[PDB]
Amino acid sequence: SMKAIVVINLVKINKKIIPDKIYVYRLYSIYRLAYENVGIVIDPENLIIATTKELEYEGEFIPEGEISFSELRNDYQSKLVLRLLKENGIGEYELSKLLRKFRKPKTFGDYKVIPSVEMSVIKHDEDFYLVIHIIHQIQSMKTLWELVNKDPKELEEFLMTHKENLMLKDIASPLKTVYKPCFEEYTKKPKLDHNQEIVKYWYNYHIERYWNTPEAKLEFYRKFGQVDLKQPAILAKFASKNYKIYLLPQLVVPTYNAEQLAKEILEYTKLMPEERKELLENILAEVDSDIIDKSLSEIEVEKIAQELENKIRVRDDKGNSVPISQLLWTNYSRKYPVILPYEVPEKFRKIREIPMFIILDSGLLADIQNFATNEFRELVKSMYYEKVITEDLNSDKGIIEVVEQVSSFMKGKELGLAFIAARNKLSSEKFEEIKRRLFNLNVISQVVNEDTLKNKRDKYDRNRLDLFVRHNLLFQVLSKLGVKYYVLDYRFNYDYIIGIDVAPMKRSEGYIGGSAVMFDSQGYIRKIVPIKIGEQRGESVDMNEFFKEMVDKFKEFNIKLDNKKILLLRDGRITNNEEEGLKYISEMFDIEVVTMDVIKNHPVRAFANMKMYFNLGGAIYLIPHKLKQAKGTPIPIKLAKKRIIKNGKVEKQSITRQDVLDIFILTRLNYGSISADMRLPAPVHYAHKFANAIRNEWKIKEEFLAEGFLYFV
Repeated sequence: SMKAIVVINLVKINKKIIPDKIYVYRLYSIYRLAYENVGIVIDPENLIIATTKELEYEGEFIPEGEISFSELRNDYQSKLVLRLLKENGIGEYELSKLLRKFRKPKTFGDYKVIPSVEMSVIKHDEDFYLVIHIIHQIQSMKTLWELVNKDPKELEEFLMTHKENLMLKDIASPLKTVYKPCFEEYTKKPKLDHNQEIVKYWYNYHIERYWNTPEAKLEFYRKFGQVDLKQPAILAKFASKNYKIYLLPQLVVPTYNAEQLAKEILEYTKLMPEERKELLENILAEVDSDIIDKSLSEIEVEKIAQELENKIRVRDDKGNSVPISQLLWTNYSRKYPVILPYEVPEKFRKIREIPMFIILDSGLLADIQNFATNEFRELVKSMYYEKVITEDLNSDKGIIEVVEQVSSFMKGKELGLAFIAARNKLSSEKFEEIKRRLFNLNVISQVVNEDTLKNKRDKYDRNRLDLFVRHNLLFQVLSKLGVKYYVLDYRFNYDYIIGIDVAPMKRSEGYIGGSAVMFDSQGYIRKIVPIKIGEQRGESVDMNEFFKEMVDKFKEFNIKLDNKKILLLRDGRITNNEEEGLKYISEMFDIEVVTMDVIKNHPVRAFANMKMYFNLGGAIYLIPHKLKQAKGTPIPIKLAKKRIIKNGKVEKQSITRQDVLDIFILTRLNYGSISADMRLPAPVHYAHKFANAIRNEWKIKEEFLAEGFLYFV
């Protein structure tokens, strides 16, 4: 509706920081060289660096003469300023220390939460601003070897389960270098080696090279103890940035980027808008430099109308239509609400019966178990516009028994449904395993955990789940079956909106390069597809082949893209290779391709909890929704470098209010997912979920995927 002024985590930089003279040069590393000479890297390819000091290099190089700050493209101007700020004592190291004077590290169990600041420079129009963003690292205070109780057959299990986010810090090194453990390509098997020679060698290596003194040696042995030959070596690589290094679990600790991922921890890392604001002001007061302003910048933003919140609606079997946003005599019954779909996969027309499974975690108290089955019984009834299984879902043996019992009742059946009540304690892995295995049996499942069961009860009937939750449970199940249970009072100015995800994996007669999810201009998901690709030549995915297969695959699925207008999106920035690949598919098929960078991982924060969007540095930041329950500061989606591709030609465009509206709508298609945390446009979000399921061994039922069944979500 109206505009508003909000404080953001940027502070104006004084122009007196701009360097008088810049020196261009053409040829440890080139990045470190540029850095040591108080400069940056211009052309990573042609090894072109720009320095503000007299280049000192005992190697070959040709000075490309001097240059002025005005000639550098914006990106490099900001990068050069970032480096200059560091020279005045304003860097992540210094300011992270200042932050910890106010927000101290805190330990939970064996883990320590470490606050620090991530810094960058943004050029708004003619000015430069320093972005100071508070983040957190989660570091084990126990070595990986100690964490797994020195058991080889527990260590490998650890690596596999935390594979996606686990990093390992070599605390036995003065550089505390961080690594990423290597894995058996296309698998979850970590690359380990029980060769005692490897272990002895690298263990001794640390001592010889870093603590070669009686005193340092003593401390080393006090801290890590003698070499444990029973531990295998971990093949890994640098986390920063092809080399591969060996690590000893006895000398490394697991580390995690909090923002990239328990309960008590999660809390501590979530900072309310006012807390971040204050902490930043504290750091600013402690910074004894005039090179940057002393207060945080404010910016005028555009609010988003409450009306744009009611464009998605559902209806009952009568004639009532209400938008997703939630006395009568019948309000006493446990009957679930009635939802009348706008579209139902034609598949259900033929289907005979649909077996119904109620899976109860034996760990749940009897009364919780009874509550759940009664909730599920009513959910299935409304589901229509029974086998009860009780086992120890927190044990591998219980899960195996469930699958066996269900497979036995599903033979000769086309589709089944499983409603699962489980304790909150189950690992993410066990939940995923349960769901994937049931699906191999053509059984779609819906999980309701103990937390929802105990804390979301209707105020007027404690033996009934909340009305809000009930609607969303019904929405979730319906979406898993490809049902168009809602209608969008909006039309996208595109033929199709497509989300893609690039993640190489190998499957039985497949070798898949990624996925793609398609929605029509009406806001309905229609097709979900894997993107088969041949073996890669160079260390890079051939996007021309990728997109060509995307188009051909959709055709196999009954949708021809050539001659149409589509919005194509991915998680993050559109790479040069992806643009080429898109120019390729544009000319070859006469596809008018509109695309842009959709960035969820950036450091910019607006200290207000409300829906809005604003232009900063040429990019648009959009907060799709405010935090209604959880603690924390909203994370904006960053939109930038929009472009149009016609007949193989690229024309850089400008982001419009309409574009922000589209992204906004696409972000509101969460399909019942309680606790709206989907920070990405639905097409992209689901593409990523599908790519994940394929990498996790989920069966690929093209029959279901062709009707938009989100069964893996």
